[PDB]
Amino acid sequence: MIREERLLKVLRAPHVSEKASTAMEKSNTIVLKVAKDATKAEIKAAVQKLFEVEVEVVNTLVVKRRSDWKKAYVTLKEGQNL
Repeated sequence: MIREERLLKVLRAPHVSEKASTAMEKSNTIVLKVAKDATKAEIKAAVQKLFEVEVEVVNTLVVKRRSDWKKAYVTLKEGQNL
């Protein structure tokens, strides 16, 4: 299933973009910069271990720019740290 060196690389940054603020304060959901491959199953596995929170669902999309950057919307349960 997992090898930790991959979880440490599957996430690349947090992402701040106004709808990223409204994703949290309205809809218990955090917005991330993830690997150019990744997959939703790995993105959930990375957040649930690095950030110690339960995850409900992960949805993904891309900026359509030269570096083809993968955004992830990770929805949490009820309470969160950051």
